[PDB]
Amino acid sequence: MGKIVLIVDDATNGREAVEKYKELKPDIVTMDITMPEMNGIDAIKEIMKIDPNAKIIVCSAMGQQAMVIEAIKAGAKGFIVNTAAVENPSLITQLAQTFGSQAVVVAIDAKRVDGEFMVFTYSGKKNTGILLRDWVVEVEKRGAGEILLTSIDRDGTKSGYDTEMIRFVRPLTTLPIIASGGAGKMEHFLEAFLAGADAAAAASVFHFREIDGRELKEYLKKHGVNLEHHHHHH
Repeated sequence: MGKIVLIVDDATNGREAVEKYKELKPDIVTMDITMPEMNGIDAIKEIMKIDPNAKIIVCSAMGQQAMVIEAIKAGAKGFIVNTAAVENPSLITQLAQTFGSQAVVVAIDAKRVDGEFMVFTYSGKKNTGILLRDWVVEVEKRGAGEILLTSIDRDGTKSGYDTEMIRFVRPLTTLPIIASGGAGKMEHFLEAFLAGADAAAAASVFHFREIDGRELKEYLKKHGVNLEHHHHHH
């Protein structure tokens, strides 16, 4: 509702992402480290210095346990899994028990196929056959901290978030839902929140100067949408 999430993939330099955090100033930042060449953990240190109270999330490659450890040392609070967690749900349960359920994020890239919601793995390239309904229920029971609802059909459209998928997922989970895909203008953000999303992620709209970060924050304020906190300005 009132949280902004920035997505920095391996294709963007860590220095660039840090500069964006200064101007935009989001609440949550997701950075990819599966390609060490980009100095992912180095950027994580930069985010902490600018705002040590930020929620940093790190995406690790399947099988890099020590990589997850380093990301935590950098000040990360949460870490993400996708195809690995789906193939072996036991990993999600173990991760919650060890570092706290709130630190494990289960990401699901989904599409509408055969008249039912179906999960896709491998960056949404290949269908698994697992139903979106059944997977979401399992993720909650496993102790997943949060769930990332990604719409592959809407990704890159920039014509509004997949409000259909958002509403459909909401009744099956009591976790925070991070909606990703379709974000092109301020109107799309407001729609996604009404659909029951807890936070909205956007990367393209910022890098290409499509939406103004500061004006976006003002928009949410005007509608009376904010988290339970105390405001003090002079």
